Amino acid sequence: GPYRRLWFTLIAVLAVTFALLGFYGGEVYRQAPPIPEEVASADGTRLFGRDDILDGQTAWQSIGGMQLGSIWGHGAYQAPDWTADWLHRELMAWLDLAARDAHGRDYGQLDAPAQAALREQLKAEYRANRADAAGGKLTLSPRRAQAVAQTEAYYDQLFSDAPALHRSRENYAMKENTLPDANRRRQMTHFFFWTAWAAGTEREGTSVTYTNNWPHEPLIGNHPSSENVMWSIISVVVLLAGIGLLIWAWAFLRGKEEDEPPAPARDPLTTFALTPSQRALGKYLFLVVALFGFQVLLGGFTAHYTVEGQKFYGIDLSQWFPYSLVRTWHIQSALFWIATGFLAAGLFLAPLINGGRDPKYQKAGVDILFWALVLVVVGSFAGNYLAIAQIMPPDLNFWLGHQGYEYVDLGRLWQIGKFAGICFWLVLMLRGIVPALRTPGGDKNLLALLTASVGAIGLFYGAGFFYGERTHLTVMEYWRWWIVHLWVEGFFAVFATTALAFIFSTLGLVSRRMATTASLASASLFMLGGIPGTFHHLYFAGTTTPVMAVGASFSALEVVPLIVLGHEAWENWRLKTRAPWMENLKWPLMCFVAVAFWNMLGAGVFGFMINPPVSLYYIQGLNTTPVHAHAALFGVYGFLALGFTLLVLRYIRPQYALSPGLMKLAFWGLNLGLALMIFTSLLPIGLIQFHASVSEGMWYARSEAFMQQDILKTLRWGRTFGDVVFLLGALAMVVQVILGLL
Ligand code: HEM
Ligand code: HEM
Ligand SMILES: [Ca+2]
Repeated sequence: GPYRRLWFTLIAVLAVTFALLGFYGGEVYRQAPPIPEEVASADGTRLFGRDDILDGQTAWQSIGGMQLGSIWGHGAYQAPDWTADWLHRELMAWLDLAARDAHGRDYGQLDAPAQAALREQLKAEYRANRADAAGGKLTLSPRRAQAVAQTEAYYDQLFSDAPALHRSRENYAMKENTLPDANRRRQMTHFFFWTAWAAGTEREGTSVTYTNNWPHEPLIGNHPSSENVMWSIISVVVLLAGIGLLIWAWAFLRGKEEDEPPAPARDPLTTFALTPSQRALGKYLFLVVALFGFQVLLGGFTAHYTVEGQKFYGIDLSQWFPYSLVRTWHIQSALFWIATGFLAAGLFLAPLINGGRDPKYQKAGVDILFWALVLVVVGSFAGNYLAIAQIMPPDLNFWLGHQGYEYVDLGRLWQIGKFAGICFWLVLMLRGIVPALRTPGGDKNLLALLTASVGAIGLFYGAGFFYGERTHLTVMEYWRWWIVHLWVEGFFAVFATTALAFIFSTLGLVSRRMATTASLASASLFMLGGIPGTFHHLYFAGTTTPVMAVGASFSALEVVPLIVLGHEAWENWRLKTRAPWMENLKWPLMCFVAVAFWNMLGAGVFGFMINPPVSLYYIQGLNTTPVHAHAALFGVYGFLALGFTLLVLRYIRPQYALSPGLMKLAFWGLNLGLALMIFTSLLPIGLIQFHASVSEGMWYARSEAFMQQDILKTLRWGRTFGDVVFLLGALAMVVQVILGLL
């Protein structure tokens, strides 16, 4: 900063947060539920081992991973989640094989005090089944061994083209094989047994399991405990005492000197000239909206994989395009186009903060970065296509294929290329910011914090390394939930708040210090408080008690920093028409209105409805997390990047008219279509399934016996009537930007 002090203080935030990453990966490591060495059966024969568990984990990553269904509730929703259908089916196989050698009959054919005496023998056996003090053994009973090997045949038939199971495979939306080799089936069933055994086993000393008795399961007695509701109400106190103290600290710092700055009659951005490196951004804005159209079309294709079969009113080509591939594409291209629009907006604003001046050979660097981004997208999608089609031996699929985890499934070579592209954009950022801190001035307060936050976003992406493939599941989900604790909570939030502060300072609708306070707030809440909200999702996958104590109180802390609005766009907008050129910026602003609207709809109401764990116990893995994702991601950041897209369209084609009249439809159709496919189809399905999962159980909500009750069948067939409206709105937005590019 003054003597390269502030720029050098960047390493200290990285070091503190990386010590916090190291110390919590250290506790998760070995604080995890253990993979035992070998499955010791009681008769005297051995079973499979950690090599088979690791290779079945790799085979499960090869077939889609969390894009078929889910393990422990995090993932996909149109297939039964492996941890609960296996648990319920293993339980029903055990009751059949326990009624066999005692009565010879079925389960439900017996009376209820007999079912209760077998369930109390079940809780005499399942609440104590461990190793030799993490000694690697099982001591598995032969009755449980015959039950696991009997329910093993079901999943050997679910992926081996069984002709009697077309009533289940496409009804669960898979391709006819999904895994052609037989040892791979034998290892994927061993992996499923381990994940549903680590649920069905109490923790050492305590009476709680390793995943805190994850499904609602009365037949094993999985009722959520006392400290669950205690820490839930503690989290509610933390949420309420966070919002109020932030409003109190905002109100007791809004006491300005009433400066009242006058708005100039022109726009200080358009008064300066245009570099060719600015004029070379039409290709970026084409790639942004091209990937957006690709993403909505793919989304309509997974919509038809949800309602109907794999043939699409003809003959099926889904043998080359399964459900996991189109969901990976929908998920990765969504994150990619949302990130590239903001990356383009940042590289737009970066020379203009520098008085328009540019570094040496800038347009060529912008072009190499552009072709690098298109190359990484196409290679990642080709790797996903080659990996799901089993055109890859199980050795480079982790490196050069679909990795298998939501939002991180890109291959490690393509992840290295994406990290290198983000560092090259970092280079173009420091080449635009440096020249503006080397000048003698007094604006060193906000800009050093902005440098540390941009350095943090990317230099915490060194955490996309430091995990291999052959790792434990929960350690990975600590790291998978570390990614999305910054991939949306970081430079979508913090970058779009500071870019919003730059826009509202240039329009003069902020006091140019509340922007600083907000930026300072949205900076510090994520650089100092960015670690521990991961523990609101890891509490259901391997906590101990001080981990649960930190993760309930210290993970509700991410709710509060969002909205500077309410203090603009109701009074300042009331003071509108001061400047004539605002009629060109009516629509970019409208997006900034809608940004506020789904922030009181996505996270403002449905984010704390689903946050505390006794709420989260019955819903994690149901159709209320996509309710949160769909409303939250396009509802906030899907409008932030198209408002900036629209805004840099009006700043690179100023002579080209923005052609309104259709853009009102493209805006006021997109939001309403998103609200129609969110409030009318997905949320009622989630509440009826939620009522059935608290009534009957978690296994029941994902079964095909329940999802084909012809009410929620017609309600997801009626999902389509808002989706076509959203596609029409997106189509009109796309044609508007293409006609603007001329
Ligand atoms: C309007 C066209 C769209 C369609 C047809 C569509 C389709 C879908 C469907 C069906 C799901 C849930 C799948 C399931 O229940 O298993 C889903 C989830 C999701 N969609 Fe979309 N989508 C669309 C638009 C968008 C947009 C604009 C974004 C953001 C850029 C987006 C990002 C997501 C995300 C992040 C999820 C969460 C998936 C998960 O975590 O399981 N989608 N989409
Ligand atoms: C505004 C920025 C945010 C966005 C864009 C966002 C988006 C998402 C998405 C897409 C998911 C689904 C992850 C998955 O695929 O499994 C998710 C998970 C979740 N979010 Fe957020 N979120 C945000 C902030 C928040 C806030 C502020 C809260 C609560 C205060 C919250 C609570 C949750 C919870 C409890 C889950 C778990 C759902 C699951 O496991 O599927 N999020 N978020
Ligand atoms: Ca998911």
